[PDB]
Amino acid sequence: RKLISATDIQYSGSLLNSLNEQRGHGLFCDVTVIVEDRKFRAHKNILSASSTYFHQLFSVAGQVVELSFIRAEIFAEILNYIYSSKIVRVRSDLLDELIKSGQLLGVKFIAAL
Repeated sequence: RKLISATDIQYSGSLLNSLNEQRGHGLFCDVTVIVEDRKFRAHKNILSASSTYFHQLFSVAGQVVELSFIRAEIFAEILNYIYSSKIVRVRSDLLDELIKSGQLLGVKFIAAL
């Protein structure tokens, strides 16, 4: 007779922090993204969910992907967003580059800054 519903407002945040902690260790990371002279380990499921570019890319098999036209430190910030919902203390002189990286990768919130 009785139907029960409940919503955990803390969940999606805790989950993202845990996913970011994993990423720091490379745990469960199933792709490496090479950007200039840097390699970033990440999770395909998260990248696919959050980037229209990666969503397209990860329909093809492959464990290493290479990005052109984005500087490593800018990609580092895009990934920090993907793994947190936030951009934190970005120099204003980098913002145009960050926006452009969001545009290229199809990360809507970043492209809209």
